[PDB]
Amino acid sequence: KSEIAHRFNDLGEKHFKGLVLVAFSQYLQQCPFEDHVKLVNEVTEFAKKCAADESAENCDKSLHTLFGDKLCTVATLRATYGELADCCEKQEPERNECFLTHKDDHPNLPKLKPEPDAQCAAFQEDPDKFLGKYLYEVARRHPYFYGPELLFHAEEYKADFTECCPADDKLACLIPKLDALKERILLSSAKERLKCSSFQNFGERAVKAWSVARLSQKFPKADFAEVSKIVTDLTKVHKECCHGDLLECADDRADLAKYICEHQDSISGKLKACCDKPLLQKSHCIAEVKEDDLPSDLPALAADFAEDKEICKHYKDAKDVFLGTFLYEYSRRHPDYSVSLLLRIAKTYEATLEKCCAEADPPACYRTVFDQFTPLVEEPKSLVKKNCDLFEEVGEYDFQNALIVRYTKKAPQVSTPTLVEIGRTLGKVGSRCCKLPESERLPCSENHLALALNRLCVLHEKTPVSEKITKCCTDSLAERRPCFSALELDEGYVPKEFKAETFTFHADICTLPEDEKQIKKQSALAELVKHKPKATKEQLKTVLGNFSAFVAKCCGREDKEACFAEEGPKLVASSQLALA
Ligand SMILES: COc1ccc2cc([C@H](C)C(=O)O)ccc2c1
Ligand SMILES: COc1ccc2cc([C@H](C)C(=O)O)ccc2c1
Repeated sequence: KSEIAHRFNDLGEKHFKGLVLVAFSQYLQQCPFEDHVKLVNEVTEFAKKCAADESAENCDKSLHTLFGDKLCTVATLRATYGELADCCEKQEPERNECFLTHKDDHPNLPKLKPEPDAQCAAFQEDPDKFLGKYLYEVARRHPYFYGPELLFHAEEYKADFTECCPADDKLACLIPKLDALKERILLSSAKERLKCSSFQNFGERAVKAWSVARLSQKFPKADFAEVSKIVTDLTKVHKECCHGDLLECADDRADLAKYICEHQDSISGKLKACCDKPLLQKSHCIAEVKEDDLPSDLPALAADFAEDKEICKHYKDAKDVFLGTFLYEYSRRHPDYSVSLLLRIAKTYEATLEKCCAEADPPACYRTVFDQFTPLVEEPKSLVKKNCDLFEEVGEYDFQNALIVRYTKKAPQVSTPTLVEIGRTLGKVGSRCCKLPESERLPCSENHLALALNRLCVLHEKTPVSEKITKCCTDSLAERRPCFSALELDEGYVPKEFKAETFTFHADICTLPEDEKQIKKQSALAELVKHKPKATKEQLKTVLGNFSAFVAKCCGREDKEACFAEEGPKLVASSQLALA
């Protein structure tokens, strides 16, 4: 009826305003905070005026016409987003499509730094404005963040400041919390970007297959009917969020959380905890829920999926069902596999049937089908064991450095900040996954690599530089990791010209936190590879150890700058000799 009334009634003023603030920040990432808050109140007012009189003018326009109209009222649009004004000429959905495409995955804004005194200050004098700002800062940095999940984090962030602002020593309560939360924002953001990237680049059918694999591992006791239903509904939730439809996305999400809690007995014993919780906790808890124990009545699969003579007839009849069922069954018994491994096994199952059923004796052919999955399984298992050995041997920083070398060799045309960001994210896959019980390491590692590879692809979408990267990013979602693992030193590379200043250090580096010192060195390392692509990881490890030693020394000196100045250029030249 009035779609905007309806959502307002369903969501209530607070959340309504929340999600409307996020939406606007993510669509207009540059606008001062004040204008968004203003645009938000205006829509909220119209919403209220509509809830009271659904028959009133323009109350029956769709949401996107309404928000699209509000965004296009914003002043200096053509100075702030010269590229956006254009979308404003268009109708809907054309208009929305246009804003979407214009979203910025790397607006490269200032780092959100916890200034606890000035933040506790700002919080006390106005809690609503302080939290609203938080949503804006985060939304505009992560224009595809899972809308409703941000309202959830903003609660945590509120609890953070509520506990630490009266607390004794302020920063030491608050700074480990805000760092922890930031880590969760970044992972959360990555998980969602992969979902939306999957919608954009591979379509729903791919998003559903992913979801079937995953939800079956999590809910191995639910039947297939029940899995299909949730996947159907969840896909619709994320489709909407990814399309910028946040109010509908949230409303649909609450519906699904309620469905799931009505049925937790047919779904999972692990939901109990989640279901006893308030709305936003509940959804978050369901979203992040752990895998239930395997039922003791899992069916052998030989019979229907390898022995049956009718398989061909069954498969031809309705492929997507028979295959979905296969995927449901294989995944439910394999929480020890990664989602992409499962999706790879499903394409091989499928590929094997396409093949065998075309042959004169399909049953003699498809009978060994499960034995084709073996190589699929051991390849990633050994790749994880290998990288976990290396990691436990050399620790995060060196593991990252090995990854930054590996990736700069694979894609030397990518900018150093990106190679560094990625190599660093990749290395944190080790820290996270390698310490886990052994059978969890494969799924952790690959599911996490998916997130980081997709981040590389996303950046690469805005700034394309390498064809090998394009190919891996666009070929097959399921083959993405194996496609990247397979790249080697790009042989067509032309060593970047040497530029002394790049590798020249100064005293300023001395008062950066460790975290930031590393990035400085790690950038130099990428630069070392670009200029000398053929040097082995071992030569680079040694040369960088020298650079590290030189920095420690000079920063420790009475005269830091004469140290850097006298020692640097010598180390700069001799180090090229070691990279021959
Ligand atoms: C309902 O059966 C399916 C449907 C689509 C799929 C897609 C993929 C990967 C993600 C792809 O690259 O398209 C894998 C397995 C699938 C099984
Ligand atoms: C368990 O820890 C890891 C961490 C990073 C990894 C990166 C890669 C990439 C895809 C590569 O190109 O080799 C593979 C495996 C990995 C396992």
